[PDB]
Formats: sequence, structure tokens, C-alpha cells
Amino acid sequence: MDFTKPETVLNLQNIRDELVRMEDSIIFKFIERSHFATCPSVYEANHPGLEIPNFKGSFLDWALSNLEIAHSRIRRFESPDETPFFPDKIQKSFLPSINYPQILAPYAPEVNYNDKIKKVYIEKIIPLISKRDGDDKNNFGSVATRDIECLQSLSRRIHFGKFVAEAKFQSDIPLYTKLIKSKDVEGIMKNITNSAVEEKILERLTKKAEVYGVDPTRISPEYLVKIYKEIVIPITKEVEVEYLLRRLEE
Amino acid sequence: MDFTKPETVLNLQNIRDELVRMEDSIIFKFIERSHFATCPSVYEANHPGLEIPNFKGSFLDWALSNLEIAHSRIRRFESPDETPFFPDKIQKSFLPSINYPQILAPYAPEVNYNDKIKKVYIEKIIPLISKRDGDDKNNFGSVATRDIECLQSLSRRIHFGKFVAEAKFQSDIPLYTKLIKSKDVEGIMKNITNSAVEEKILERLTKKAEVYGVDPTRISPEYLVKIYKEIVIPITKEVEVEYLLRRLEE
Ligand SMILES: N[C@@H](Cc1c[nH]c2ccccc12)C(=O)O
Ligand SMILES: N[C@@H](Cc1c[nH]c2ccccc12)C(=O)O
Repeated sequence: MDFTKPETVLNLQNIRDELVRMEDSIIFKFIERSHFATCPSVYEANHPGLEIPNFKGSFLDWALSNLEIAHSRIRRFESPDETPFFPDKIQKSFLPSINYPQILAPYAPEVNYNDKIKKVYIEKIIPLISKRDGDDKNNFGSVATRDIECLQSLSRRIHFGKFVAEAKFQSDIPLYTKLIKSKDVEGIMKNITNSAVEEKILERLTKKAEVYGVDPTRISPEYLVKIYKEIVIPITKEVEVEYLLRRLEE
Repeated sequence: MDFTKPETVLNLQNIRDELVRMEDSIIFKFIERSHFATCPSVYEANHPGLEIPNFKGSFLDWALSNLEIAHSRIRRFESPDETPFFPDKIQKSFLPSINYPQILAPYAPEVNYNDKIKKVYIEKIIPLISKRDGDDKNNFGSVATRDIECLQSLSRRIHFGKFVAEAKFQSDIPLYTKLIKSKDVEGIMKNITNSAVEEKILERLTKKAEVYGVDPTRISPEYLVKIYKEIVIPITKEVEVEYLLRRLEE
């Protein structure tokens, strides 16, 4: 895919390849984060000892918002595949802007599920992948930086549902128009679900978990499957139906 | 290992485990960077189009130095296992400092091979792992951030030779004292080389390259072996002999 050549983007085979490559990215990052304890103090707002001068929020929030401000200055969020966790904080680039042709509907930047993602990550994913419960006082920064890597990968994968939805829309405008016009969510869901393909994904995930990071001479497959089945796939679909419901300007 | 409990640190079995875990980390990061072209413009100082207001250096340098300043404020370089690429730029922490007991010799922060590492990474490693030659104008930031991940992993692995050297020193002070006193480098090299173990490492690396990121239903083993054999292991040894030669205060 080349975000300056629209045809490489709305191409369904290029989309599968990118989704499959993100699958590995996400698995590698979960393995990196699994080496550390849960570190509850990292996600708690204004924790004594991890309190940042003139900042209201958690240790995780400071590290992530600061990273976004720096990257926004170098054009990160000008790209259609990048959605920010702190939309109010991002700056304008100090480098010549890349001219990205409009590929998605105009309101695309407004379809943003990062709050929900950050939330389920902390409340549901951390507890399954961490090595143990409790704070590891000497690894708060190691943890936060690994968390940022996991969040940015999940975010890109989940919001990639926008390109999936646009490809589908364009391939059958008459059908989608009627579904959108009558706001038939059940009809849309049924058209964006291929149960056969979803089983296949889960089966491949189980086999990757079995070999990845395992010394040939780290993460439970059951949990990897639970995460994709209960969190990743379902939220990707929410992004797709919301993108679609507003497709005829909204 | 717990950098607040010296015995967990100079323990040789805890050291193997940490080295083996970094082996996976490094392999995963090489795979992430392999998806992009060489991007020569990223490493060139003051490139037209990637020129940063009031900054002399490359795009890579700006991203990396800025990251270090932010992390230094949250105590990254207070930890003995973290060595900075920009020692002159790092700040003092605005959080209560962690009291790390002196585990390594005092001059330890001065043994820093990051310039050499950054250099061989650009000149020798990039060309072997990149997908193709040339600039990918729309992925300069994606590349730089992947480069930072690779550099920080290699840096931690290579400078980990300081702990290896201190463990050895402490286990046979009479022997090491004579080697150090007469500055016998050849004698030191011969005592820190177990050829049998080095073959074994290379063999395991070949088998990891064969399964990692390969869909069960990315990086050449030959190149992975060349990198560890010609760059990683040799520079780790340079860190160890330099740390040792200054051991009796220097
Ligand atoms: N492990 C140490 C040092 C550290 C490693 N990576 C970091 C990133 C940011 C801040 C600190 C760190 C800590 O968590 O404190
Ligand atoms: N791929 C785009 C956007 C991007 C992704 N990650 C980044 C990190 C920093 C800056 C930009 C980016 C680019 O390289 O420009």
C-alpha cells in the first residue's frame, strides 16, 4: 500500500497482507510486555511518587501524550492510518507537509476509538499478559514504553477498519446506500462478517503463539485467541459500522 | 535480576537468561525494520526536505536525542543497564530518584560505545535487513522510530558486557588482577572467550530466524548469524576488556 496511490490502498489483497503483518507486530509486543508485572501504579492518575510537576493524569498519560506531541511535529498524524490518543494536544508539523490525496470520507479523523482501546487494554489485556500482579518499582518506565508500543499497534489495527469499510462501500454502492439510508446496523454487520475467515484467523493465531519467542532448541494461545475474539475483531467492526453510517455526509 | 539486589545481578545464570531474552527482542525489532526500504535520507545530516528548524544533524538524530531528553526526566539513565546515545543532552529527573546501590565500578558510565554502534548499524546492518534500496518518502518517520527500537536493544545488549565482566572479576580477583596490572589484553580475551558456547549461540540464532515471523500455516538466517558474529559479540568483548583495564581505578 502507498497512501499516495489510492488503488494500492483500497485493494483487498493489500489490506489482508497489512492486517496479517500487524498480527505479528501485535504478538511480538505482547511478548515484550509479558516480561513485566502488572504495575497498577502506572495507570493511576496522580500517584504519590510518580507525580509529574504540573500534570494531572497517570504516568502512562504523560509518556504517551508527550510522545504524540513530538511525533505530530514530524507529520505522524498527517497520515490517514494514524489516529491519536490525545487529539487536543497534537501540533502542526514543522516540516513540509506530504500531500495525501483524500482516500477516506472527510470525517474519517473523527471516528476515533482510542479511549475505549486504552481502557480495555488496561482493564482487560494487562491482567492476561503480565507475568505477575503488583508494582515493580524499578520498572515503571520499561513498562510504560512497552505499553505505548502495544497501544499504537492495536490502535492502527483497529482503525484500519476504515479502509476495509471504504473498499467494501466502493465495490457495491447500491447495496450499501440502502443499508446506510435506513440505518440498518444488523444488515451492515451481516455484510461485514465472514465467519469462515474469522475461524481461520483464530486457528493461525493459536499456531503463532505456539512458536513465537519459544526457543527452538511466552504468551498463552488461549489468551491470544480470547483477546482477538473478544476485543480486536469486535471493536474493528464498531469502527466499520460507525464509518459507514456517516458515509453519506455526517 | 533486580538492580537493587546486587546478588541477583552478578549471578551468571541470571545473566544468561537476560542475554537470551534480548536475543528475541533484537530479532523481533529487525523483523519490524525489514518491512521498509533503506531510507538513506534519514541518516544524512541536514537533508533538504527533512531539515529541522535550528537543528544540525540528521532526522534520526533529532528523533533519538529528543526521546532521550524526555526519558531522562523520568529516570531512564539512572539505571545501570541504560547507556545514552547523547550523554551531553540528558537531563536530571523530576521524579524522586531510585537509589541504586553501586554494583559496577564508578567509571562505568564512561564506558560507552554508542557512537560505534550507531555507525555500524547505519553502514552495515541497515543494508542487510532492509527490504530494498532507496528512500520511501512516505515512511521516514516509521523507519526512524523502528531504528530507535533497534539501537536501544543493541545498545543494552552490547553494554551488558559490563555486568559480565564484573561477575568474572569478582569470581577470581587474583587472576584478573595480574592480567589488568600488566595490561595483558590477549590474556583477558582468552579468558572471556568460550568458543564452544559461541557456536551454540549461532546455531540457535539460525533456528530462531527460521521460525520467527514465519506464518506457521522475514530475516535471513545467514545475515542474522553474520550480524551477531561480526558485530554484536566482538563489540561486547571490546566493552568487557575496556571495563576491565580500568578496574583498579582509572
Ligand atoms: N527500567 C528503568 C529504566 C528505564 C528503562 N526504560 C525506560 C524508559 C523510560 C523511563 C525509564 C526507563 C525504569 O523503569 O525506571
Ligand atoms: N508513516 C508516516 C507516519 C508515521 C508513522 N509513524 C511515525 C512516527 C513519527 C513520525 C511519522 C510517523 C511517516 O513515516 O511519515
